[PDB]
Amino acid sequence: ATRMAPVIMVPGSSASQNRFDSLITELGKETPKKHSVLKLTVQTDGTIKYSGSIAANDNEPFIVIGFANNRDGKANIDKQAVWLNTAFKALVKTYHFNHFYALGHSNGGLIWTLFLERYLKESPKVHIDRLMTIASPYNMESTSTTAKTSMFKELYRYRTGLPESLTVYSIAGTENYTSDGTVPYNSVNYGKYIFQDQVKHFTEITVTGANTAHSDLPQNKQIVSLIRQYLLAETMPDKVRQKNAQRVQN
Ligand code: NA
Ligand code: NA
Repeated sequence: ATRMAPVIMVPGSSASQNRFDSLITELGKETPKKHSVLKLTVQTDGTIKYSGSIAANDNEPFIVIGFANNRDGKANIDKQAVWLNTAFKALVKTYHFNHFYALGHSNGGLIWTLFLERYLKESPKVHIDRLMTIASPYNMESTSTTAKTSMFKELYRYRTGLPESLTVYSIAGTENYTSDGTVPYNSVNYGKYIFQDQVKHFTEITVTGANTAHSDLPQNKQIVSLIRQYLLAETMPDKVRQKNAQRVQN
């Protein structure tokens, strides 16, 4: 197992961009370690623009991968999963890491999922250890508990491609309306049909307000606290750990 293990982060559509950027800034400030930040933007023809960089001795760089076409809907998500694989392959051709962690915000969680089910096997020496998704709409904009969107049909159909040794955290709020931008709780909850019994551990966590596009301070602090505790596996103060533990729903 290599010394570098990057945390690769994939955001959602532009409505949820402010929250994403706020999360990264705050995650950098709250983590005692300096994590270097490299940003890739995949263009609509598949070429890549780069911003920032990885320090040569940083064991845990943050790599943001987003897309010029970051719009909603299955047609776009199917392309973003190909673009993610394009960027991922460019990264494994530059840097030697054989383990990584993934953060997917909003549609980013669906993009990551589809990539993991279908495309990660193309870099067979590189393994994912942990995935956290934040308010990812596994059943798109549906408020149904029984109807399956085309999006969810594709994620469920390929769920057996997921890596069996993966640990997955899915953060959801309790908001069950669509007014923009927000995803319904009933759609985020379809995550468990994809993950349970396909991966080593699946953990649902509630953060109130996490389903809304427009963030606020108190919700971002909780989210950064969880990313640190569960995605980064950082040792946390005892009362913080215990309180985050009580946010787990299963
Ligand atoms: Na830091
Ligand atoms: Na394409």
